Amino acid sequence: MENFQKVEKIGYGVVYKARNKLTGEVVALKKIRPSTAIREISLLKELNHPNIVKLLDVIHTENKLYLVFEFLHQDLKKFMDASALTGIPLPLIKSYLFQLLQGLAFCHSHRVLHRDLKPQNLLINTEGAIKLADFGLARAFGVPVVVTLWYRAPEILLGCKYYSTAVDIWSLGCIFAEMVTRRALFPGDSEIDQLFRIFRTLGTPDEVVWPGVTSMPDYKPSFPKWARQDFSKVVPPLDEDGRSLLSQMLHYDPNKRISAKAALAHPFFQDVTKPVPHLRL
Ligand SMILES: O=C(O)c1cc(C(F)(F)F)ccc1N[C@@H]1CCc2[nH]c3ccccc3c2C1
Ligand SMILES: O=C(O)c1cc(C(F)(F)F)ccc1N[C@@H]1CCc2[nH]c3ccccc3c2C1
Repeated sequence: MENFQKVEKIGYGVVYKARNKLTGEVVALKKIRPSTAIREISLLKELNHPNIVKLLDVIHTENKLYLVFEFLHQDLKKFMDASALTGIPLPLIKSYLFQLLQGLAFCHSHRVLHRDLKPQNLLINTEGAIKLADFGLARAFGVPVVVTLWYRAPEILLGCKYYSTAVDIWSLGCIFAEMVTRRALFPGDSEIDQLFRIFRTLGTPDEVVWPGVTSMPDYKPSFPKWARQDFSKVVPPLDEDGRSLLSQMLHYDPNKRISAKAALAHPFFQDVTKPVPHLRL
């Protein structure tokens, strides 16, 4: 809108870096393309957690929904790329994982799922903080509106109609692995290639490890049966505390997969700290 100056595209819709003409505040403006939707979204303006981006305004006008967010200068994807020749230091990996779990524990405690966690638009600042952003909430609310599948939980790929909070733990597990190894864990190019990449690493799931998998909507008895690989190939040289946590985040059965609250108690975080990243802006 004419309410904002210096509108600069930076990435459901387009996201711009903008300056509020009145206040001089620099913000992130998402342009998308419902009474319940407006009220549900607006409830989130009043919720507050250090590891979730602040939602400042909601605006339904024209055929458009604008969401105005606090502005952070970089995301985890850019930082991962910048750090690819050296790797992110393990204390900083650990701090970011811990903070992202704190943010998820909070939104799951309010019965909200992110649904589209990925390194992109996980927002970071110079103070060491990381924040959940770019939620996949339009569909879950009454909002009428190429896809990266690398972080999608297997129950989503198998057509489950009712996601649980466990889908976000899966995605975060994939991000954790990618921070450690500097390569995407499951880089699929289609829904079935995504599924089969998971199966080739973690083994084709069956009723022993995932009760009910063979009744999922898109499950096919014709799926190839791959044996589970050596887990020590997956995230070398991560230590056994880290590998243990990761394996619990990547359990096939959503009922067995670790919760955010329980993950925070895992021994991996006993020595957690909050280091300062080296950011070039
Ligand atoms: O800051 C926010 O709130 C924000 C919100 C969302 C969403 F709306 F999707 F939630 C998406 C991205 C957001 N920020 C960008 C993160 C990554 C990045 N890289 C840059 C490189 C040059 C200049 C600016 C940038 C930015 C800013
Ligand atoms: O991130 C987006 O793009 C986004 C999009 C939509 C829409 F439905 F409109 F598409 C709605 C919300 C969105 N994000 C919120 C940012 C602030 C915040 N605080 C919370 C506190 C507890 C639980 C969840 C939250 C959220 C999520």
